[PDB]
Amino acid sequence: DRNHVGKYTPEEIEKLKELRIKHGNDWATIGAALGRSASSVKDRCRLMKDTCNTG
Repeated sequence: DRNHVGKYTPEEIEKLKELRIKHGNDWATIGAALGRSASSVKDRCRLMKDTCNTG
C-alpha cells in the first residue's frame, strides 16, 4: 500500500525514476516533462525514503 498521493502521483515518481536512468543527470528535462521543479524531483529521488513520522 502506497495510497497517500500529494502533488506527485506514483506515475510521476515512477516517471522521474524512468527518465532518471534514461537521461542520466538531466533533472531539468525530467521536471520540465512532469510540470514540476527540477530541484524538487532531484531532492525527492535523492531522499528516496520519507520520514513522515516525528517519532
